Amino acid sequence: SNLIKQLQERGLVAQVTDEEALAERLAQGPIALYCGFDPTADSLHAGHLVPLLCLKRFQQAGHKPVALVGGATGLIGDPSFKAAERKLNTEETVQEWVDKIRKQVAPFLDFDCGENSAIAANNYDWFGNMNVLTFLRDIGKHFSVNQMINKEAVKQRLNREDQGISFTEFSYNLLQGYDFACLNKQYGVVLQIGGSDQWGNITSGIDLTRRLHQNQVFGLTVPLITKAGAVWLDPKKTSPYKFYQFAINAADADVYRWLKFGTFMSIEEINALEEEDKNSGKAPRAQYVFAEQVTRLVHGEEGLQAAKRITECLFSGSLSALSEADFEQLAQDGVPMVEMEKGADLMQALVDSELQPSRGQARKTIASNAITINGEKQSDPEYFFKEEDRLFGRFTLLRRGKKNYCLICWK
Ligand SMILES: N[C@@H](Cc1ccc(O)cc1)C(=O)O
Repeated sequence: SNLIKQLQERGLVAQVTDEEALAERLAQGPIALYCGFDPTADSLHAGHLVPLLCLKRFQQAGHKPVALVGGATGLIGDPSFKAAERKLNTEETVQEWVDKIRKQVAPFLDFDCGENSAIAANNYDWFGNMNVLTFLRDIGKHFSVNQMINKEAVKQRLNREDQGISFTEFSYNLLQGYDFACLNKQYGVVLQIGGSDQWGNITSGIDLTRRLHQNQVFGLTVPLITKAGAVWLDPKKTSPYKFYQFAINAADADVYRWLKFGTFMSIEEINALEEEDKNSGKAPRAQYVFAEQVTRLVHGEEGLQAAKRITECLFSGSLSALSEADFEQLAQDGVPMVEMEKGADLMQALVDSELQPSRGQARKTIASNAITINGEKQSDPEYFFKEEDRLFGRFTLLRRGKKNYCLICWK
């Protein structure tokens, strides 16, 4: 059980500072480590899973994860590797996002396992009331503009005026540096993990911790899954169905690394899967394993089963199993959707959903037996929907041909 050796085996270590010294330190016993997540939206996306779960593997190994939420950094904006200057967000909108993100972080870590039990942190606790002169004096002298401009993230923003960077976003690096120090002092954190794009910010904090506290602390970055639309963790931004679908459609190139980064599946099992797939008459079920594991992680069993149930209905044509909550996911993102007043005929439903272009055309297509209503074929061009077709009084699913869906949301 050399944690760093395993993480490397999983393809999880993008880079790491002073590796041998870190391996020894962990092997000596539990440490505290952190990773921080900024409130730049009301939810995390599938990308953040990598560092997040990585803290869970650290906690499974006896270590103590701190999950920092950027109450303060969210008011500022990480320019790291972004070509465009972010608009600032509202102080009231940011706190909204903070509590939300704190909340969705929490289920992935054990807050009640004794000593290595997890801790939520918010860097607003230290920046929220810090005087500007105090900041400039105690933290800002230890930073050199030269060294700052030369860091890889902000380097491209600085050549010359394709885009610029505000002094605000430039400041950002210092705040993440001080977070590290402040957490080293407060909780004895000695490792920070983060995505590969965060190296610079991590290293400034290592360096600053030397100068402030005379401790040695480590850096470790995990690789990105560049999915920022993004695949949101929030079921209301991205439905478990859609989430499951993203997963089950991971390319072959990616699926094995995503198995590694995104799931607690055994390294043994992940290899066995790969070696099987390559042999097995081109029978690749890794996506399917991938999908089920991560959906279950993120959305629980009930989310998994829903997404599978919704997947199975759109494949089969039979809607018998759908619940109302299942139509809501279809409505939110699962299939195209149209709102309609009750009393419209089929012909019209087909026009208003874009399945047919004219009433006259709809008529001929209905008559060629091309249209199903809730799975059951309907070929009477003059058909009016009846209450039975308004499932849960609200929902009707059209299909044209074998795979063109549109969901009718009745008002
Ligand atoms: N800079 C990180 C978030 C973060 C904020 C504060 C920290 O101390 C650490 C990390 C990001 O934008 O992804």
